[PDB]
Amino acid sequence: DIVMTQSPDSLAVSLGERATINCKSSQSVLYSSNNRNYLAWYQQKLGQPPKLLIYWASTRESGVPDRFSGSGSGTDFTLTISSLQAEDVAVYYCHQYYSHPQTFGQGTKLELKR
Amino acid sequence: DIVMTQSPDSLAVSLGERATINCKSSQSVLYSSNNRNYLAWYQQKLGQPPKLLIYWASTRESGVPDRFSGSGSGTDFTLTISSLQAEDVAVYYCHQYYSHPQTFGQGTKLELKR
Repeated sequence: DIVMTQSPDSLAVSLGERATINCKSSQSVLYSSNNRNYLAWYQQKLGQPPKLLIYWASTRESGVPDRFSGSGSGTDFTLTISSLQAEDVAVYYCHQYYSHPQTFGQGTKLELKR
Repeated sequence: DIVMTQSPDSLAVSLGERATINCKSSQSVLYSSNNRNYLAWYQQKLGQPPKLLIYWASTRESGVPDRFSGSGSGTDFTLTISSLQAEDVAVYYCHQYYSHPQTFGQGTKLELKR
């Protein structure tokens, strides 16, 4: 079973500042044949369902703004929020769908500096 | 955009009793070519990440017990928990990955009768 480890676990940044969320897989999820990364990022706001943000490690879902950027490969990946807005406060999860079971990280809680 | 509507929104059953969770799509997610349903069910326990339970509408993920049963097709689907355990208390989400954006339901909160 591939293990998804995110860092940091939580983070507090000022409005309009940049946030960086790491995620490492215990095994490569880059597929040799198609050379595609089976890696997704989801956003979950409080009392709400998850929302798909990024897949194949770097593709934005429809309706997802450009301030959200997915990067990296194989075992190492990063979500960058370039200019943090208040509506971006939430829990962000990485997710691999390379093999079963398809596991998630424990989440990174991103909050506004008080 | 396909809309995923779950019912009931919440539900309280006694231990060892059966729970049934519906989910309707505003559009068919059965794929004509392969005749496969692009429908998933996730379980989210409190303060924890989501966990994939069922995909292609009726396949259990590895490590998922048989008391969890996915059924239905096209626009109409059901998760049945046959004999409710305390560790099954949580929020259950349906999810379509037929087209982008890949949307979720608002969740069904399942709790033990007090």
